[PDB]
Amino acid sequence: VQATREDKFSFGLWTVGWQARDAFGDATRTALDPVEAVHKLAEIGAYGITFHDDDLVPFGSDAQTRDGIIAGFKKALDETGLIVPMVTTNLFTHPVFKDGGFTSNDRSVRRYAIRKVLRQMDLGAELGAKTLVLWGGREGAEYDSAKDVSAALDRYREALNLLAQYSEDRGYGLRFAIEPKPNEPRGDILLPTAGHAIAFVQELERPELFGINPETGNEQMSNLNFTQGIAQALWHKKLFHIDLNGQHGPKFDQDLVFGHGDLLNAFSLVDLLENGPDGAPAYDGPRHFDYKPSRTEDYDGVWESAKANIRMYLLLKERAKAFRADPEVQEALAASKVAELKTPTLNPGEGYAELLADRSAFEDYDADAVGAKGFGFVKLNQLAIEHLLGAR
Amino acid sequence: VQATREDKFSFGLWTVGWQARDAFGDATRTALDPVEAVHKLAEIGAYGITFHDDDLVPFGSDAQTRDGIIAGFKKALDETGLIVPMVTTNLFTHPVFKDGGFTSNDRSVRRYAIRKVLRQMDLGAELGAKTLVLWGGREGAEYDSAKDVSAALDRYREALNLLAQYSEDRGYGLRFAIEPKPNEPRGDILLPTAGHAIAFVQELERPELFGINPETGNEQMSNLNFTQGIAQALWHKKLFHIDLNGQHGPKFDQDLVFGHGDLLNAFSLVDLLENGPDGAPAYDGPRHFDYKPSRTEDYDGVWESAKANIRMYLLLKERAKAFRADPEVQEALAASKVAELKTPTLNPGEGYAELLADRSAFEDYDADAVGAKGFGFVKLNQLAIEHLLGAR
Amino acid sequence: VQATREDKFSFGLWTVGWQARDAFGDATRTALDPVEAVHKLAEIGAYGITFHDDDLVPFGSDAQTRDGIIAGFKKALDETGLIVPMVTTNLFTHPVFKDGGFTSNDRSVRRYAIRKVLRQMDLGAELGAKTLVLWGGREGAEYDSAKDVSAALDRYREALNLLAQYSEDRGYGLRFAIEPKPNEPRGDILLPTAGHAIAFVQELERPELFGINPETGNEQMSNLNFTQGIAQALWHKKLFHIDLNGQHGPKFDQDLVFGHGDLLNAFSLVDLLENGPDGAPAYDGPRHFDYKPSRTEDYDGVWESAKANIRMYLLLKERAKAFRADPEVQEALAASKVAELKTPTLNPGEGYAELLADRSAFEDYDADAVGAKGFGFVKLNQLAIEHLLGAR
Amino acid sequence: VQATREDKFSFGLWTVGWQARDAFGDATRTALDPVEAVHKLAEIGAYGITFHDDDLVPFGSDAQTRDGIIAGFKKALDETGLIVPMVTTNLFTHPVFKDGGFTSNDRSVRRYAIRKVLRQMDLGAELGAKTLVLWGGREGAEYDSAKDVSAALDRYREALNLLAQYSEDRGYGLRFAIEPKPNEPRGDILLPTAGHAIAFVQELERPELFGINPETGNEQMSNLNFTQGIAQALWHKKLFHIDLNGQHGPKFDQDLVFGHGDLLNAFSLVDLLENGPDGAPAYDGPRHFDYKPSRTEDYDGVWESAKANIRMYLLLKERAKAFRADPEVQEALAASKVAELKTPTLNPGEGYAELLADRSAFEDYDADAVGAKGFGFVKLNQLAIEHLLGAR
Repeated sequence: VQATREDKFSFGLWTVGWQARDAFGDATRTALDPVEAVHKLAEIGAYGITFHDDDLVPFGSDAQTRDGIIAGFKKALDETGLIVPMVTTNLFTHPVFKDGGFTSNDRSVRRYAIRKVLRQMDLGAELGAKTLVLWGGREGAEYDSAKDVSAALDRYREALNLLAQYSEDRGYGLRFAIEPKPNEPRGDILLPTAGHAIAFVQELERPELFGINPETGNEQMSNLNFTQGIAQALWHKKLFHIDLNGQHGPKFDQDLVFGHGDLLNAFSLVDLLENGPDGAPAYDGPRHFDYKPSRTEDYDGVWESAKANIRMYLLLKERAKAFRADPEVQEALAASKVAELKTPTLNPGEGYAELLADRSAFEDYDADAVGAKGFGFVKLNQLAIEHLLGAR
Repeated sequence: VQATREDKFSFGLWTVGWQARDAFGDATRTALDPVEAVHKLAEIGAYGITFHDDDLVPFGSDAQTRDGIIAGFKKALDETGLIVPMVTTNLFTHPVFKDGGFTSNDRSVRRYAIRKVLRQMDLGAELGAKTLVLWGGREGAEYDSAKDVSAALDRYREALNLLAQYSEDRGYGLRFAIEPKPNEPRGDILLPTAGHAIAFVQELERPELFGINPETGNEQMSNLNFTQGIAQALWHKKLFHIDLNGQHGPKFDQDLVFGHGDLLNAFSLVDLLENGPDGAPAYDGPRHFDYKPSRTEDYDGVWESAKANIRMYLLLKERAKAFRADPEVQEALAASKVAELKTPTLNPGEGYAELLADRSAFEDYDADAVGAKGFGFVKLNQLAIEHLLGAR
Repeated sequence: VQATREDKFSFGLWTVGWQARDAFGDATRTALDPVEAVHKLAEIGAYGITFHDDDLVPFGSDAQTRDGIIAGFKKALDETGLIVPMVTTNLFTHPVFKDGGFTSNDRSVRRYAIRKVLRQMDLGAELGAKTLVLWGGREGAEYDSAKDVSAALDRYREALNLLAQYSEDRGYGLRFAIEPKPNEPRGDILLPTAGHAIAFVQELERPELFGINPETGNEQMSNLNFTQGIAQALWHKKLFHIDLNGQHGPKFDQDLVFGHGDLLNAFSLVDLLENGPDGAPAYDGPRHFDYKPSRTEDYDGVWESAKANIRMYLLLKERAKAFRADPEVQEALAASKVAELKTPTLNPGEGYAELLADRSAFEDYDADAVGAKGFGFVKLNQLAIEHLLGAR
Repeated sequence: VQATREDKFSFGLWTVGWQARDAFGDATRTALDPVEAVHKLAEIGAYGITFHDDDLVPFGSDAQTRDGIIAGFKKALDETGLIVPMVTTNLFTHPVFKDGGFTSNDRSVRRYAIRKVLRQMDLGAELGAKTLVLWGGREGAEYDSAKDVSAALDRYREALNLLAQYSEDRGYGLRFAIEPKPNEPRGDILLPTAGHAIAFVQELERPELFGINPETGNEQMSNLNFTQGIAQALWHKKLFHIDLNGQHGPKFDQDLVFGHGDLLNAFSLVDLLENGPDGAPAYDGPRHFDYKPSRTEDYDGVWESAKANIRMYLLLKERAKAFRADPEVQEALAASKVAELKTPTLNPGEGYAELLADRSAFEDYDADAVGAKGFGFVKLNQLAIEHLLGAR
């Protein structure tokens, strides 16, 4: 197939730009020029590009240089037609953030982190970004006695309340997406799962401005079901953005191409995002790839890997649709009673009083006869997989 | 040390009563009489007992049978002075619940599940229970296409709203605690972590009546930090109850005695619960042990294991107290700046305008100098362990 | 694609016959009759059936009874043309085995464990079985001080040496396949991975007679690469049998249909076993499915799930073949230097003296230049996945 | 407690010397001078130091520089009395090793990797090192089709056989210790566990010169029982060296201080190594710490953490000793029949025929009566923890 701008494939500058310096070895690739990145991505089908402040403008650049870079960057976007759907801030690389940005034990670091983000909010607003992604990679601890979690949640809230205030007053119209991750680089990161992140956002001052940006690999690092967590996020209406990549369970963060880790879960995820209610997708934001071309690769492997993300999503999309359109699948869904879950448990107007009065729901209920009937889930799963293998 | 009623140690009838039939073998113990369990627990210092409907009254008992069991039960409670602080319903054993209780794809099962629960609420209210724990062990899936999560969450919510209604109408004054679990017995369970359950609870009709009942091993099954998720539950004010046990990371549910799994996390958990703000505990509900005496033990090992739970908690509490009263630990805490997180990041009355104006927060911030200061976290962790080891 | 006797699909009596009684619920299916199972399996294309002693002949059947069952069984075999490639012994269900069979702390259980196996050996011999699978599910511990590992290995060895002695004296011609598992039912099981089992076997008296029976799911419970461990087993020539099934990382043992868990690894595994050395398979034994039909299924679901196992294998085989025959794959394999690994590092007749004299292997070696060339591994991976999805 | 040279505590130069540049941030500490490291370690009680070739001599130093550095290092050891018990080679940092050293698909890289190691073997021999540790960190893959595991194992073997040939011919008398790791930095590493490494070594030409160097966190990254694994290594007599550190289950490689991760396992481990047969340790080599001072620390934090390792080991030893010495433990050990596993299952000269003729081992055996006696394991376990906690 071919990607269109309507597919909304976006990529971070730090993805195809990863030089491949890992925890145990030096970079295997030279630095990628941002203008070139814009051009290359435009060519493979991306509709947008994203970046951390520090990906674009080197940490500690004078005003002149910074200005210079931005203006060149704006031209490339101009020329190519790419947009900046989201921007983010680096609060994890510099040594000053070793104990965190917003929740550093050190108060002067917290104040500096806020300043660094306000500044990226301005650049973001100016480039037309709609979302501010917040990844607290250094928020957490290696040792339990070293971090007061309650105080850290207070300080986290205190910094987000301010960012919302500022954006609303400046009229930027940004939405904020918190990105949860269980560990790496901290032994334990605060807001470890999509769940913890949604519960937190609900405690903010203007909760309607906050949602989450879950990443496939992050939830899998804890062995959780990504598709199911995204279905919960959509139920809550907090799916503000999504980071797509691959991972092979609980181990270091692999950042593989989307669908190169848990293939069965990548299939069910594409199905959930696209075969939404009223035919239409359940999710309309950017399909953003936050992955890394393997360290064994050169620049050709880099563009190859960029294209693989797109091809994986589109091949899966194609099979998810065929799946839903199959009459045999339709028959299996019916036998499994998948849609019966959508009909309320109670008849319209029934409350506990009427339920209590229904002998058929308890006193005369034959739990044994009901318990003997199978749901046909295995057959239903086998049909999904045969669709994924292109065997039907 | 010795447990007092003020310690509020409680046990489920199903813990000391587990006959040890596992997934690969037959029971190794004969059944425990509930009256005998009441007497034995009182004797080791428990203040309360809890139970699933089916633990006390065999599934399908006629009303005469059920009434007799209940009356002998109440007499035992009376005579020993033990109370019933929480009650729960078995929605996982019978074959009828193979696809869940409240979220089974089968509508009639959903209606029966609610009636089973209503009946237990009446019995709980008559025994004086203040909490109803809800463990949706069968709510979930083994295959992604078998379960519509969104419909499932709608059905879950629909059942819970009715229960709150009935309780409030009957004046039962119950609080509801959802217990999260990532998997086992379903491949993937809905509301997998304390975070997911808290975010869900926030969407109910009367959220104030709902909180969570997190279990030590449950979060460890996902390799998450239990103390840190409890800290967040406390921040939201949703810690309605707690299940204490041991686990060795991601593997089947072990249900070891509390402290026999991740000792260091057990230590920091006891510190958090008891050394709360204002001298006083941060949590005041029951300290409930939801564990299982190992399959290798006989009834002597069963009572030894019940006593081990209480001993473990009291020993850790003693060491947590000494930890905080150490002037050396206090000095390490000050050097690591733990308490400085409790100080707002913004000055009183400062807003973004004033922050933007503070050049010390950015323009004149020496990131590099701050970045080089150590936090002394290792040293702090070392003192903590020396206290646990009784080396200090 | 249809199954042939040449495909060698075998199933354990206990897979399709699993009543779905789990750690938290009652059985949802009635007992399956063995003659019936033989007939049904013959029908779906299985070439063979396997069983634990206790799956066929109920624990404690008198000789008359036992004798009667075997005769019926043999007749069913006869009629369908099904063979018994392997037999095993249940050393895990009965309470006497709660601390192990061969390595129980109790000397009398150890003695009984050996007698139980000798007896099963005679029956296997009688039915023509070639392999004796030994799954030490109860060998291990929940607490480190409870089991002397060293002594346990001595006793595991002592027992196996005796079995081989007996087999050899009697002329049975059996091969012994140890089955590794990291945990469940025990907190930790002795010989936890394929590696630990191979290393152990190398220490017995007649090692040539011993190998392993690795199970997909068991390696995945530790997050290990199953394909990669099978490659190493093949390298040692110790792959005596294989148990195929599915799993979703580290959590309780799921026993899904082969390919329903880690699909990508299921693909690379079939490629490994079938696209062997000549053109021929690298593995010639039974393709044994050790799975469980999900608890939500009735007998229709059971037969569906049996068929699904065969279907997944044949579908993956078909795509593995196509992958290797693609000229584009050939090209990608050439660019990745896969085959270059098969060429010895040293030239024929070269030793350390010659290597040390080669200035080009070090002194004049341009590591920087070599380190800049890509291996093109992502692209190769992408072609593999496209073959899997029937996209090529 | 005080460390003595008889304690044999060693530290890698790369441990205390780790500049804290992780996968997400820049170094937070300046470079440590080898000579200074030697003086500091000597001072905290270490008896020896280890290093990777590239830790002491910057990759690419001329012989003049190289020589100068060796000379000074040699002086420092001289003055302090420290020895170099082990040396290793860096076959993972430089980009040339992106696909491995010994198993790179590129033949030239393989030749180069051997030369790099021969050279390090020379320096090791000159400094009196007895063990060459081989950590194949880059041997493995991210994708299944990229690496022929069989070919890889052949090439790993080819390289190792040459190394033993050389050492034996030069009369260096070195022992080779393969260090297993499941993942990080490759998606999956060859020889993922202590078990796989032991099985592989048994296939070399001179197997008696080869053993393993297992690392605490490496086995815990797969959620394996480190103590049980060491016990097996000891049974095989392949425990040639050991790397001690801490980890919190399956997540990135943390490298915490020894005992700061799974504390209960750290305890059973010291008990295993120290309370060997007849009072004497079961292990005689270096007690080597391969850990990292947390990124949040400064040089103060660094020295602290170095001492914490010694401290932890000595506190644990002390409690392990007391545990075993407690007549109450002694009594619980007896009741749990731990030592009964040491008695052969078979009587002296007893074979299959005498066992088959013994009615008490089967025919007349009361499995039900034996199946009901408890092992008293929870109680023994609770006694161990109370010793650890200093409460006994």
